[PDB]
Amino acid sequence: MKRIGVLTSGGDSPGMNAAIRSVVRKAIYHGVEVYGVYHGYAGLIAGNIKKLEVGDVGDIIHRGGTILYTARCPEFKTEEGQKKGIEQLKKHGIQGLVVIGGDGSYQGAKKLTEHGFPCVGVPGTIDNDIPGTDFTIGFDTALNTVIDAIDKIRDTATSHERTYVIEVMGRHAGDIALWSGLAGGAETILIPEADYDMNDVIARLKRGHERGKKHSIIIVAEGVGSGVDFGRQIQEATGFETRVTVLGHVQRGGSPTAFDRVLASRLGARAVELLLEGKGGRCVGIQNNQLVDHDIAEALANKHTIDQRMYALSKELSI
Amino acid sequence: MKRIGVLTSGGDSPGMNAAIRSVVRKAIYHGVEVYGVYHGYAGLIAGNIKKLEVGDVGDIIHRGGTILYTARCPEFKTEEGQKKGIEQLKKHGIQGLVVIGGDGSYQGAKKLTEHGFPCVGVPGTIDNDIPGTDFTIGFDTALNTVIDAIDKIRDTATSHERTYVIEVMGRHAGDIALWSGLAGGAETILIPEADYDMNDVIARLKRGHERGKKHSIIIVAEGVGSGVDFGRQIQEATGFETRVTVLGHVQRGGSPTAFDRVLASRLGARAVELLLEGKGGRCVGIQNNQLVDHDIAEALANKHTIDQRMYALSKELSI
Amino acid sequence: MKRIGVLTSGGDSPGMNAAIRSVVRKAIYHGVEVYGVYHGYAGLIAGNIKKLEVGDVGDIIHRGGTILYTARCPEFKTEEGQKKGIEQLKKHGIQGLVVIGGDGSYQGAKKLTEHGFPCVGVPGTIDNDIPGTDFTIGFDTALNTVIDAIDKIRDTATSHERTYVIEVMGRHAGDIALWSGLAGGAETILIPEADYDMNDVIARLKRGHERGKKHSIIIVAEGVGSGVDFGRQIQEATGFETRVTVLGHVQRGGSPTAFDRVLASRLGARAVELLLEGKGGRCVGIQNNQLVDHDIAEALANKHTIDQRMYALSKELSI
Amino acid sequence: MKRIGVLTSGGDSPGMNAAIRSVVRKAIYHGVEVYGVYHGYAGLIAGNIKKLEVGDVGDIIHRGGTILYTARCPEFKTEEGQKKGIEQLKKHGIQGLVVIGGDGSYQGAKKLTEHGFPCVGVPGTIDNDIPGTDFTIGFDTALNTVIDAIDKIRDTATSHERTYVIEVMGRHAGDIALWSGLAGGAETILIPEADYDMNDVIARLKRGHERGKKHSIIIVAEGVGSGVDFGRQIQEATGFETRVTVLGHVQRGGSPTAFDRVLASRLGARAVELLLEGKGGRCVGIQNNQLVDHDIAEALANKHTIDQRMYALSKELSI
Ligand SMILES: Nc1ncnc2c1ncn2[C@@H]1O[C@H](COP(=O)(O)OP(=O)(O)O)[C@@H](O)[C@H]1O
Ligand SMILES: Nc1ncnc2c1ncn2[C@@H]1O[C@H](COP(=O)(O)OP(=O)(O)O)[C@@H](O)[C@H]1O
Ligand SMILES: Nc1ncnc2c1ncn2[C@@H]1O[C@H](COP(=O)(O)OP(=O)(O)O)[C@@H](O)[C@H]1O
Ligand SMILES: Nc1ncnc2c1ncn2[C@@H]1O[C@H](COP(=O)(O)OP(=O)(O)O)[C@@H](O)[C@H]1O
Ligand SMILES: Nc1ncnc2c1ncn2[C@@H]1O[C@H](COP(=O)(O)OP(=O)(O)O)[C@@H](O)[C@H]1O
Ligand SMILES: Nc1ncnc2c1ncn2[C@@H]1O[C@H](COP(=O)(O)OP(=O)(O)O)[C@@H](O)[C@H]1O
Ligand SMILES: Nc1ncnc2c1ncn2[C@@H]1O[C@H](COP(=O)(O)OP(=O)(O)O)[C@@H](O)[C@H]1O
Ligand SMILES: Nc1ncnc2c1ncn2[C@@H]1O[C@H](COP(=O)(O)OP(=O)(O)O)[C@@H](O)[C@H]1O
Ligand SMILES: O=P(O)(O)OC[C@H]1O[C@](O)(CO)[C@@H](O)[C@@H]1O
Ligand SMILES: O=P(O)(O)OC[C@H]1O[C@](O)(CO)[C@@H](O)[C@@H]1O
Ligand SMILES: O=P(O)(O)OC[C@H]1O[C@](O)(CO)[C@@H](O)[C@@H]1O
Ligand SMILES: O=P(O)(O)OC[C@H]1O[C@](O)(CO)[C@@H](O)[C@@H]1O
Ligand SMILES: [Mg+2]
Ligand SMILES: [Mg+2]
Ligand SMILES: [Mg+2]
Ligand SMILES: [Mg+2]
Ligand SMILES: [Mg+2]
Ligand SMILES: [Mg+2]
Ligand SMILES: [Mg+2]
Ligand SMILES: [Mg+2]
Repeated sequence: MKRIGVLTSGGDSPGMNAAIRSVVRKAIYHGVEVYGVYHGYAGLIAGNIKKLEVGDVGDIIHRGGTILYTARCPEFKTEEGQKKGIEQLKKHGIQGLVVIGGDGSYQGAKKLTEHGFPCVGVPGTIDNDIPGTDFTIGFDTALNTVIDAIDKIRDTATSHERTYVIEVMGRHAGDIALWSGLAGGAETILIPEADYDMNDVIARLKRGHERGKKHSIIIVAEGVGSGVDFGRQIQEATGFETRVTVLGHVQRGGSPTAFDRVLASRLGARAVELLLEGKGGRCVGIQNNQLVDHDIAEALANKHTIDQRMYALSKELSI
Repeated sequence: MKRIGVLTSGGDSPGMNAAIRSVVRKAIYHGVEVYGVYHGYAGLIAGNIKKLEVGDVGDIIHRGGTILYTARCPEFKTEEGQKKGIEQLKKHGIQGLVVIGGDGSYQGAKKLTEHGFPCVGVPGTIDNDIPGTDFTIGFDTALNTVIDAIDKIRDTATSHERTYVIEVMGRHAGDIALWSGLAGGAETILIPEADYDMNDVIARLKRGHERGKKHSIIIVAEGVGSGVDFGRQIQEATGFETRVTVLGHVQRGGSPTAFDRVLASRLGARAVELLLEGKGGRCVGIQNNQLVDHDIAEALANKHTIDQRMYALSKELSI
Repeated sequence: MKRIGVLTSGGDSPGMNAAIRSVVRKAIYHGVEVYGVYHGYAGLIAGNIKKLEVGDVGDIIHRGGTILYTARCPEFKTEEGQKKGIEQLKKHGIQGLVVIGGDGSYQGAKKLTEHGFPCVGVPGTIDNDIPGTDFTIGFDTALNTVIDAIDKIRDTATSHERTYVIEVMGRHAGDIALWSGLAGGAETILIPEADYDMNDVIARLKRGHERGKKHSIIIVAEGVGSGVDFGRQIQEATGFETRVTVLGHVQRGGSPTAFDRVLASRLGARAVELLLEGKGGRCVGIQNNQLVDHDIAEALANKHTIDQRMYALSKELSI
Repeated sequence: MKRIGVLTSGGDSPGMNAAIRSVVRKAIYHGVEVYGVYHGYAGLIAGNIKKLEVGDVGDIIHRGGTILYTARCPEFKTEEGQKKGIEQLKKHGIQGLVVIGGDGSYQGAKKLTEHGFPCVGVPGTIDNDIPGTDFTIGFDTALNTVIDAIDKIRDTATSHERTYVIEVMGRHAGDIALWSGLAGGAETILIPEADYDMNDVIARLKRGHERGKKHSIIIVAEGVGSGVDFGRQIQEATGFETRVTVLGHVQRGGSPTAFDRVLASRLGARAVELLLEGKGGRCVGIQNNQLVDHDIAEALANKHTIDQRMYALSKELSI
């Protein structure tokens, strides 16, 4: 092909720009021209497309968010929608599409190949809940953002000998909470994928307190419930002075981490290598520390799980 | 004197340890011995006092929180309380007291001099709401913590073209929100000390949006009300996709900033110079960029204000 | 006036962009139009001038360096040079000039007023060696960059029980080294403005070692000499395993600190208030915690000094 | 077994403490008791051994360096040395040994099993040059330290349109330089494991300059030669204003990254699981994203390589 497109959809993640940057550079090295779609699917339909030159991606490697923006397009679910967007691609002479984003987003990449547009999905979410990849672009970054918070909370919490319930993102996945909790020396990690017993959780807290622990840190994936309900519950049952912190969206921004920058680079490139080689309908990732690619349709069938053994470890080191 | 005490009271702040460290080193340089009171006023009464050696304060300069801990002692308000604590000092042969903390805390330093115990207050709060000082120990740190958050929020907010209401600490003071808002390129700063008109606030937001601004950042000092109420209000009136972030206690911890480290050092030292020179009942600070000291009783009479001109500036650069 | 110019000269500093941003916003609020000079004096002559619109300064507040670039123009020392540049201003209809930069730079602002061009200097250097100001834009940032280094060096140095000689910037001023050394718990601070005796320096190191200190940290302002010579000297005399680190230019970049962001904002604004009020030939600053302005010619006469008492403190807390 | 030892040898790395912490907690969970050896091999001989209690490892997770210290013991190469140390273990009733460190260090773990002391090596180096593992504890941290530097250098370098030669650690491995260079948008990466042609390197720089690039960033692994020689060489051949930065030991310290914290946790635990299960003479690691363990003797036979394809990528995205 001679012309490809690139867009960002779903929630933004740190590292989207390094991704955009490798697609752009990878394609040009190869003499292919790159077009940017602004506002994701929404601007695909609206024809918000501009050519990206070698230098338009200069000085974005270290930046958070996405320079192409992102938007929610519920009109792309529609036949008409996929038609209108498909028209826009042709009007511009764009033959392939690199889509960096979530699972919601991969679904649209799929619908596009089915109508003849070769697309490759690049996993961009802070959640790490994308099949076909061990790691998603932006997860490392979010992790470091969270332990940055925990580190701070531990200082205040030691000072006043208090218990903190910290609510982290990851709507349906416990990755953030699990790796965070571990890296942060947390005393409890409540994730979606594991059963917890509130009485055992309490027993364990009490026992650590008695054994002379100054603070207590509890990580709750938003996926489980609210930081406020667990705070309430725990304070009632232990009589310990409790506080709740909802990190929120700070999790979503920042200058991506080295890993995130390398990961995004490598995957965004790889995505281009596939469009050129005529592959299409695939999604890229990293598995067992190697670059892999799947069929979107089949990677989507698959389910997201965590290392249950890591969760155990959590429980053993928290003594 | 030959023996002094040092304690931390009120909410902990980044830089308390560098403070503790200068009191300890300053006193020993001078051949005076230093005693630590653990758990603030509460442990004063309980006699939780240990001698601090030159090296006990080694490797704390860069740390957040307070190695002496802090506690709320509502029994120190009481005559008996001040008696019991006064007894504990004598039992240990402690003649002077450096108290690092809030205004609540300065009140107790006052009650102590009145019963004959020379005390000097060291302003330790992230709030910056202590009379006699331009700057309180830990404020610089909190500031940097907050703009760290704003920086991140701006990335996500630009990405999705959204409006963010960010709630910062400072119970009755607008310092955090004001300096933050300014350093952060915020579009609105709602502080306690200034009147705001919600209709004007709205008008100004709308006008920036129209003039092509991608995101919108609103800083609300907890002192004004809730980030959630302003979010609600603003979304209703503009129809802009809004999100709210409550930074909370991350504001309170972390490795203190260079300024905070210098400030704490200089003030903690100065406090010792006063106890030795027999001054007592005073509080230290920095005014017009010089070390000053006041009478606690008179500095407390005084009121905390902000630079209203800085607030204006806020409004002019936000166009 | 209706049209002003703005430029950055000398070595770049973190906070130049927040400066540029307040000049730009301050001027427009006032209905004045702002022109940017690229490449400092050099591009003034070459006529590298572009109009700056309200949004061209959007999203630069948190960034390091200067979006207008900077260059060394030894042709501006020349009559012809100042003529050619003066011509360029007129050709564009620019009546005033905000110059953000060093002392070298202030000299040119001076030469410009003398030929009739109202100019105001904004102190932008990481060195803090500019008369008329307590603090220069970028100094807070450099400070935090350095203690960030020290913090790291302390970890490795404790680990292996070693002595580190750390060379910091500040060509003729000891500010960086002094505040750094203090905030960093350094054992020695060699600055230009103070006499040191290498034998005493040695004695003091030895004595701390014996008293059980694991590491040893020595800060040397480049202004004094080389980190390598002091390393050599010290190792020879103590037999302690020594290492040298030259921080270099990392000191010069980064996302400016809250203070730096506020300071730059306030000063860049103030500079505009002066051009409008017809003042000219002045330089802005912060003194005794208040915005002040001087005559460039007289502020330049003045000399840069440090708080000698802060240096003493250094020596007392280092026991 | 009922009693194990743990020590840190070689150059310290961020994450050693999280390692120490999992060995300590993992062993106690299991009812085994843990002994700490201070000063690595050197203190093994000298009998510098103290029992580690559950709480002695509290509040070290987020810290750099090693709380057990490290030292170079050239007397441990010696039969006598291994005898004396072996004696010390027995004198204390220590049956197993977890050794966290470099390859030099793994060699001693080997010599110890051969004389009957079960030992497991934990890869702790910032270099990433340890066989049996994809990743070594502390590498992620060093990486982030370096791109932190690059980010800063890019600001100053863009400002003045200059070329920077940045020298990074990794004595014989190009990992730091390679991942750094990539994550940092570097224009050249000179590593040991790849051939470079200085004329091509020059050609490529010139070509980027002409194509309008403001700065230029060159990463040189110390393993290749000196930042100063490449600076010299490059400046001579391009006439571009060049600067050199030697990051040095800042690479070695800091609060470990989330990955480093998880990695160290998981590996330090695993090491204990092996001593209990009677395995011995093994080394742990992570391969293809899974915990693996090897025979020290055989993992040492193996050689350290990099992803040559990642190096290519480097070259393609740098256009
Ligand atoms: N064509 C161009 N016009 C203006 N600036 C450019 C151009 N190409 C590159 N730059 C800038 O030069 C610097 C180095 O460029 P480049 O190597 O391509 O960027 P990066 O390392 O971010 O990919 C960056 O600030 C970049 O944005
Ligand atoms: N079945 C679908 N067909 C086409 N596009 C879809 C489909 N599902 C989602 N998308 C597209 O992807 C955009 C991003 O999807 P969304 O679910 O909101 O992302 P996320 O799951 O990451 O939140 C959608 O709004 C829409 O345009
Ligand atoms: N008496 C001591 N025993 C153990 N460690 C000590 C002792 N004195 C100092 N240290 C350690 O040596 C290092 C340097 O000491 P010092 O200069 O006094 O600390 P700081 O710079 O934090 O004030 C730090 O890790 C400190 O904690
Ligand atoms: N009037 C008082 N007399 C004695 N001690 C007091 C008085 N007011 C406050 N304090 C002491 O200082 C502690 C810290 O006071 P507090 O108000 O809670 O701090 P803050 O105002 O910073 O929250 C109190 O709990 C108490 O022991
Ligand atoms: N006219 C414009 N065109 C494009 N982007 C703009 C424009 N004006 C503002 N923006 C962007 O909108 C966001 C908020 O704008 P603004 O408040 O003016 O910036 P800042 O807070 O940095 O001064 C930033 O990303 C800014 O760069
Ligand atoms: N006497 C002078 N007359 C005019 N311009 C001058 C004079 N001295 C310096 N400058 C201008 O300012 C630029 C910045 O000066 P320079 O000394 O290099 O900055 P710094 O002192 O901060 O390094 C100079 O190269 C030159 O154009
Ligand atoms: N026995 C103890 N004595 C004193 N402080 C302790 C003790 N046990 C734990 N702590 C402190 O309590 C806090 C929480 O403890 P812990 O969960 O064991 O630490 P971490 O999360 O670092 O492993 C930390 O500051 C820790 O150092
Ligand atoms: N052949 C060996 N036998 C025993 N111990 C050894 C051997 N080689 C190295 N060591 C031990 O490990 C310590 C750490 O080794 P060293 O090579 O200096 O670490 P690194 O290679 O990581 O620098 C040595 O000083 C020594 O006690
Ligand atoms: O950004 P929104 O629409 O508020 O949604 C928040 C969600 O986005 C994420 O931050 C990123 O996918 C999730 O963890 C979180 O539940
Ligand atoms: O720490 P607590 O008891 O929750 O109180 C929170 C208060 O403490 C501070 O963080 C520090 O004084 C205030 O800004 C805030 O209102
Ligand atoms: O940037 P150059 O030309 O190498 O000069 C380095 C000088 O610039 C500064 O970093 C900033 O003025 C000084 O501390 C240092 O001596
Ligand atoms: O710490 P030393 O003895 O100066 O040795 C420096 C070496 O240690 C490391 O920093 C860590 O192994 C290497 O990259 C570097 O060559
Ligand atoms: Mg969705
Ligand atoms: Mg814990
Ligand atoms: Mg109170
Ligand atoms: Mg703004
Ligand atoms: Mg000069
Ligand atoms: Mg020290
Ligand atoms: Mg060796
Ligand atoms: Mg580049």
